[PDB]
Amino acid sequence: DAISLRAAGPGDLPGLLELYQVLNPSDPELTTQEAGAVFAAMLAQPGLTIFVATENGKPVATATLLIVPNLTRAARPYAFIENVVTLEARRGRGYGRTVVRHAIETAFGANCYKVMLLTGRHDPAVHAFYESCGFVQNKTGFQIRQD
Amino acid sequence: ISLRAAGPGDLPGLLELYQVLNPSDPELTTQEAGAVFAAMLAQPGLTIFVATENGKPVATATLLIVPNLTRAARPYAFIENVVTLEARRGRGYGRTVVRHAIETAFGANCYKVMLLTGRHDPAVHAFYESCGFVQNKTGFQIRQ
Repeated sequence: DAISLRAAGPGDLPGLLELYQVLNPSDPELTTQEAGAVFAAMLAQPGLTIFVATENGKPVATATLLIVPNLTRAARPYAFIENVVTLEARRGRGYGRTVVRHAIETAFGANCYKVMLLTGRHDPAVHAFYESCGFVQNKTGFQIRQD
Repeated sequence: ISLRAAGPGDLPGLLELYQVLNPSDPELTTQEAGAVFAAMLAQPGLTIFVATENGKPVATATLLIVPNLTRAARPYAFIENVVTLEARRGRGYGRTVVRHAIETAFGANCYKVMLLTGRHDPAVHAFYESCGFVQNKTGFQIRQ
């Protein structure tokens, strides 16, 4: 079909790399070959799913869901959502909302008690976008980085 | 005072710690509950760290190292479920376990280590700043 939503798989790597280049324009442009080993590890990782929205078969948005086993809250898992990206060039078409909301729904279907997300974006429009996906800005994020 | 990854025997001690963390949570055996603990021990990239005092787990933090394609395909990490037994707080156990988790992540070439905590909690935020964390990510959550 013309518009779809699915988990990523083998052949999706080139398209995903293009999205991640949009996400971080200063990142080096990894080739499909350079990225193959980590992509395979991701596909093999228990509880990790990369979701894509596609338009005419091209990935146009993505979000990664991480479901984590857990002993708190009646031993119910929790989840994070990471590396969400959409395109300039598809702004306001809803593909980001589709993929993030799908990831949330997938986590809740897996009995996660909460889904969390951290964003470093300065842009209030990004924050509003996450609220429109059902997130509430009621947690405080912390980060430490290294070179 | 020793830092190590959790193992099969640590379930009661971890359950006690998690009960301290969330006093409202329903109790768990052993099992239950042994099934999930088994899943966590089996989960790739996940480590439950404990600080032990003469054998007994007195503090814990969970490290999640996640494979990733951005930033030249460097991994990143989350830290979760950080707690120290009340009687042992202020002795540096919590700081030590958190710092150990950060160092483990950085040793695996993670470019960042992140965590989410409750809003407007001055003691907790000062604690994380004291471990080297910067409050420069905006946190979102949805619950069911």
